[PDB]
Amino acid sequence: MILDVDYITEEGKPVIRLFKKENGKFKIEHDRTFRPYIYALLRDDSKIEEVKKITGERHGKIVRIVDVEKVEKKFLGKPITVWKLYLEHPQDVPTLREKVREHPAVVDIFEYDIPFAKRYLIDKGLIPMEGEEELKILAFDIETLYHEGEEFGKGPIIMISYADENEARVITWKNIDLPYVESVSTEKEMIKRFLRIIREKDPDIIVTYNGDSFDFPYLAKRAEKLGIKLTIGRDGSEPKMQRIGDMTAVEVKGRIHFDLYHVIRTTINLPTYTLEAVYEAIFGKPKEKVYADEIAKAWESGENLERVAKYSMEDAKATYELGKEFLPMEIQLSRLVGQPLWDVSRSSTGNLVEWFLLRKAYERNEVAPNKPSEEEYQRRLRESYTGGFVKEPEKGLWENIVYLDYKSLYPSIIITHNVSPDTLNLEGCKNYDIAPQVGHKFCKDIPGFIPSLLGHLLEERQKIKTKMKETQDPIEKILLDYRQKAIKLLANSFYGYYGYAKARWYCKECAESVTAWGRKYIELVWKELEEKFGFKVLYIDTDGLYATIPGGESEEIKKKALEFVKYINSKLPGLLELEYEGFYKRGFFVTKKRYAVIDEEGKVITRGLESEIAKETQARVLETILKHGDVEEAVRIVKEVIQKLANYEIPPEKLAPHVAVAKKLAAKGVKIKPGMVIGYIVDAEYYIENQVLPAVLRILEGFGYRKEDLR
Ligand SMILES: [Mn+2]
Ligand SMILES: [Mn+2]
Repeated sequence: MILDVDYITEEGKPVIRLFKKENGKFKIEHDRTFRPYIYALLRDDSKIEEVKKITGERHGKIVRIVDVEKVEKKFLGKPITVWKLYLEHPQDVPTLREKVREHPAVVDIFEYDIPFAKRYLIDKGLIPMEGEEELKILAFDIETLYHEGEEFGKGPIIMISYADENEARVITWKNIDLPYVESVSTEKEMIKRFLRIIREKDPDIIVTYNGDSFDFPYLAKRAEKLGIKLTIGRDGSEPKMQRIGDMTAVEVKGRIHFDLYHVIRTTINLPTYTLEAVYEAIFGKPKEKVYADEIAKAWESGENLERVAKYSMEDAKATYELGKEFLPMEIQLSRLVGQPLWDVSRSSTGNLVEWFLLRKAYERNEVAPNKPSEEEYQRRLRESYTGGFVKEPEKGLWENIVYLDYKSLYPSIIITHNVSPDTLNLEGCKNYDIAPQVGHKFCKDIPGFIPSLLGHLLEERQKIKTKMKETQDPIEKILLDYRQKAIKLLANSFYGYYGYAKARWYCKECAESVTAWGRKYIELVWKELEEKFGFKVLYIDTDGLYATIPGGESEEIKKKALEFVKYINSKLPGLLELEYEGFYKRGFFVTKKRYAVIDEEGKVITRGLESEIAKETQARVLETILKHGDVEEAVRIVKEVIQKLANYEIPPEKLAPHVAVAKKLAAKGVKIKPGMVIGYIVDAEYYIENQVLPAVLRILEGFGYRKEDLR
């Protein structure tokens, strides 16, 4: 197996190193028969002897242009010949190139900014995390004392916890009568246990949580000070900070520092991403947090520290557990992409796709277009591309509603009309379809670079969804489940790619035509659904829509629906396809992205809607409409409220303005600052107006009523 790749310089020369993991062995391969490079497009290959002499001048030394044999590739489909001008060090590159696009004989230069080790795995076809070796996973978190003010690292490290598959400890330097804490004389020794531990344990992957930004550099700052090498890599070297997106990461030699944070912050969209926030969302249970309740430590070394311990063993076990979960996704994106996980982990899906293409461009012998200049890229931030539908809803309480899904509408549009910058209004094609409203024309005589790739992603995703339904090893099954969810994440992000400012394969027209092609099928389904099948369409949304037959009998609407889906697929082109998503006993659609519904089994989904006078009231409202089908009873419920408020009869309990009550807490040494737990309590025109009404008032526009009377 592979884990990583980087290069060292052994004097004026670059060397690739491979961290392989191999049958309980761990090691290093250095390869030195590999060299840096770029392409030059040329005026007349004849110059070749003129455009080699190009000198540089780096480090107080002379860069030059080593060996330069001629090659034949393809660009956007078109065969085209060019000059592979090789080099010596990948740093000879940033110093050579400008001299070259600035030479009269050269038209363009290409692939001039690919990091070396990345260029290495792609050109040699190597894929990281490939095997099926048992990686050793270890997670850890640390706990501090946020001093009176803010330096970062004046607060000692109160605790150091860690976790894995056998246990989860906490290492600390105070006394705590717990079976899973380990006490050690000082904070110097705490750090040492930790080091000795990663030594006995020796993990291949170390999992943290915002350890990039916190756990790791806190540790460092707090040792460049206490006289202790953070001997954490496998070559017995310390964690090292590395540049990435503008923010700043930590690679750890021989092991893989995988920082949960950057990874979660993607799949499931989330209000906040506190560990607790995250830990809940994915397996339910709950946690505990908002601190500086470290009083247990500070003078006032009162117990309760027993509490705090519990919490560290927690920060970890949680961290470990999400890691085990969110990790296979990333192992897989790394695998599809052909790059390394400390890397893969830290890049937008936008980017994973780009490496997905640099790699599929080498494999099929196609020069990669260059990234955008600052200017071409300045434009792009120019907006408004164009995304499909959202038309307004047939208002009203409806019942026996049916929801119809498009099986991956965009990956499907792209594949079917061969939408691609490289098929785009290409000259003299003989076969071609035309983008609905904007006339862009995508040729059809030849697959299209992204279309064939996408088609192949979708085709391998079916071989996995299919093999699963067949498998009894539950190990193979979850693993396959992983392969698929990744291909899926990836296949689904090409749309946005086309729209990406920095995509090398930018093509806003490819993006407009999909969106637009998107509108035409929706409609069509919408027509057909209403005309040929007598349904009233209730509300369309970018991939699908809700429908029914007013007053219609319910296990008929289902069956007419079922029926209509097989009617339509036969009318839809290539691989466009609708599917039957769900049946909801009732629902109503206020407007654009506000609406609600409940299924045959009492569950309520609502997006766009949702104090405790409102909370309790907006919900009684909801029950009545959904569960008991009644609009009156609920106004009948806003009323018996707008009136217990102007009558004044409701527990002083459902109310829990800012700033304002660090107005009495000022006695308790309660030196509150914008980061201290506070679940604090706080008109008539209020409660009824700034409060109750707006929260029951959106739902209701939906039936026309209005604040007045309501009052
Ligand atoms: Mn790496
Ligand atoms: Mn923590």
